Amino acid sequence: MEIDPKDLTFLKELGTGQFGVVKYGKWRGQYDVAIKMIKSMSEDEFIEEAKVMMNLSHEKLVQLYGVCTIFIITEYMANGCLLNYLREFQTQQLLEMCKDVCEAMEYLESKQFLHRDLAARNCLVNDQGVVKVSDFGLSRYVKFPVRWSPPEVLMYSKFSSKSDIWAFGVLMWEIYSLGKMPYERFTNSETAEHIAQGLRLYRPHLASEKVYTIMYSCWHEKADERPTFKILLSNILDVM
Amino acid sequence: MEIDPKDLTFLKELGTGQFGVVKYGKWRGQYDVAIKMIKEGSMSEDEFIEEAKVMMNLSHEKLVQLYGVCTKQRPIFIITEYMANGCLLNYLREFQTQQLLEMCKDVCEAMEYLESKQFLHRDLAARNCLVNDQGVVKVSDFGLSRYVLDDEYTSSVGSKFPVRWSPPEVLMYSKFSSKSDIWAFGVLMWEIYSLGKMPYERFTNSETAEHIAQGLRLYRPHLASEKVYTIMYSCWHEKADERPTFKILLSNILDVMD
Ligand SMILES: CC(C)(O)c1ccc2c(c1)[nH]c1c(C(N)=O)ccc(-c3cccc(-n4cnc5ccccc5c4=O)c3F)c12
Ligand SMILES: CC(C)(O)c1ccc2c(c1)[nH]c1c(C(N)=O)ccc(-c3cccc(-n4cnc5ccccc5c4=O)c3F)c12
Repeated sequence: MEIDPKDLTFLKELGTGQFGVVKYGKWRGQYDVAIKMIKSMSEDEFIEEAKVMMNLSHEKLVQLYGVCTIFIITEYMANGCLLNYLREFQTQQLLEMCKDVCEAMEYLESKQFLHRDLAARNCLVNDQGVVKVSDFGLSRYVKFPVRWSPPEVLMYSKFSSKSDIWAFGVLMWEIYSLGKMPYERFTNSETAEHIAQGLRLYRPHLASEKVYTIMYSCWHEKADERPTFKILLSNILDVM
Repeated sequence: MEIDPKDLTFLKELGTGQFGVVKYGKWRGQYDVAIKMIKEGSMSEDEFIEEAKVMMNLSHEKLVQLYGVCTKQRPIFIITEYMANGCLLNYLREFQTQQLLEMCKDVCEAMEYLESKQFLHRDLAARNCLVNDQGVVKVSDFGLSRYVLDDEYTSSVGSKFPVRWSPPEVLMYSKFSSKSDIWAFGVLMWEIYSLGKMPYERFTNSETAEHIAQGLRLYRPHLASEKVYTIMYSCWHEKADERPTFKILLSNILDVMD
């Protein structure tokens, strides 16, 4: 659980996010790790949920290795952000990326754990091109995420497994559009108002009819009519 | 430099550019503004934000004024002076020869100012010039192309690169200078005097570079007199050093009007 900082080396800077800088390093002189040096956070509240997060273990989830309490030590993902990877592929590889994320989300759904900010910017890519979900449940300890939010979140702040489903459909669109920003011609407030009245993302060029039916199923105005991640995974597996 | 988005209203869409949708709006409930949304992923934002400090201080009556930026949330916005007659190219296509020379003068005065501040436009063309309610032409989006992430816009061989407004040193070597803006200005004068024809119509982007490499140039528009053509043609010298400066061009334009 607790890692001693004397067992970490702080090498190349990888990038900057909401909580600060993330660096590449070595743990115990041998393992590649990403060290999130938190500047910005309700730390006491995070430290209590970190045990629950340590126990979330799935091959398509970026693994938390430990904490320095502050630093969050995680699995190193050599191809960085999915959004960067998509902007810098065969249709079969794009569906595999959706599958990877869906498997991670079906696991979080099975553990009653909400991501709360699912988007391609929170997905990472390893040296083998496997996509994994990162920063799950971290936003609770902190306008642009309006573009990944269903109407019940925008109007009522009602977060559930069905609000992560909506975000997942937008993520599938981000994958199939090769990293376009969703709702390119609308501001954050306009997105919010226009999706509540029926605006949905268009079908990307690279998405087949069956692929669009799966992402579109995520955007039902009624949360109860949206599928679950078990159903989405099954549908993705049937298409490939 | 920072504008709180609570002080902006985002009204009609004007069009779409390289970075995204441009909207008309109001600032502090009273001032007309253009709000240029920068789609996330389309710009090198950190480098733009540092040059915005320099762009705030570029102030001239024939330059579309930068009023501020909204960078605390994505997508970021660039707030500028509102130009009610929109694009010069649209204005030309929808005039006495004296008014055409006055439009060249307006642009030349803005460019003489950017030249005096060592600031390169990098994408001068009638599509980047705007027209206000009084018919005054102003230069917009100066220095913004340096922050575009799409290589199709940025490389001299790219499909969206402005080859038709570029001198040979830009096309061959990516050498931008005050003299590459001078070349673009001559093409802009031709766009004005031809009433908004696309330069080198019936030439693809790569056939245009070859035409330039053979020492060929845009023909004289029939609305252009001999003296007007000598001014635009002076901008297209194969040698950058032999091209005039904007002070000289302005002086020549002022002499032709007299
Ligand atoms: C070596 C490489 C490929 O340059 C790279 C780059 C970043 C990272 C990287 C490798 N590996 C990780 C890991 C990890 N666990 O290994 C965790 C977080 C980050 C990371 C940290 C901050 C910001 C982003 N970030 C966020 N949004 C973006 C939207 C568009 C384009 C890039 C980014 C973009 O790098 C990050 F990805 C990175
Ligand atoms: C109300 C009116 C006259 O319809 C109008 C229209 C556009 C604009 C406008 C007013 N005012 C501005 C301002 C500003 N600062 O006020 C800045 C940018 C744009 C603008 C934004 C995107 C694309 C173009 N654009 C680009 N190239 C063209 C080639 C041919 C014909 C039209 C266009 C053509 O509108 C734009 F002009 C506009």
